[PDB]
Amino acid sequence: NFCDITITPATNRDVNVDRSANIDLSFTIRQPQRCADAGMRIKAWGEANHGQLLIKPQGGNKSAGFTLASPRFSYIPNNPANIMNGFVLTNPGVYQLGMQGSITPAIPLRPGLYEVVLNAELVTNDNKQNATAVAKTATSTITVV
Repeated sequence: NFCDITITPATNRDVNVDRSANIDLSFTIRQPQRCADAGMRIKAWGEANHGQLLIKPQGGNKSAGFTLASPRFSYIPNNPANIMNGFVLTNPGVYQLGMQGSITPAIPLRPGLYEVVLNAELVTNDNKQNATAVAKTATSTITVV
């Protein structure tokens, strides 16, 4: 009932973009309100060098992908935590990870379609090691021309 999980609409682009300019794309991972309040931590991760969020060519490697300029992380202010266990997590009482990146002029556009994936999971209730419960997935193709 009181659990919300979502990787938000800033996923995917329109038809095509040939601009080398700031195209800010704000992605989000939401976790169960009641489970967070139950003493459980939120899990969210992406594809960056630190597994946070990354835009990389479809069929390509994340190490060849393009960095999100300056990724920012927003959340529900209350009980935070350190980025460990292979992902970003807060303390119980919080269920939010807003990962907003920007495909910037820092990369000259020309490669084919990009893929952006965000993953979600609830830990601590199930197990608190690294990966154990329901991992959600959302991948979006960004058309760069």
